[PDB]
Amino acid sequence: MLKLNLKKSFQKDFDKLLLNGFDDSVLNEVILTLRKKEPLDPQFQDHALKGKWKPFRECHIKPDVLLVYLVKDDELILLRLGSHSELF
Repeated sequence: MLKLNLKKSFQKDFDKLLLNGFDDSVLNEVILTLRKKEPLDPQFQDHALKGKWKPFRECHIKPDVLLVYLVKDDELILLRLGSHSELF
């Protein structure tokens, strides 16, 4: 499968967000699909965001999750993680 990466944002938005009042019980579901091998589906409204987040890609793996990442040459990179109530 494609390559995966992590940024300073995702690093603090993954484990540092869990203890920051984030439901770690829901992560086990999203982190289970990305940390296993199952790639994101096109039905997750995955595409370029609007505004200042133009040079990025969003994808709500769950109805309460919004993981941001970038598409590189035969390589993927994780940007950050948020929620419908967080990112908003």
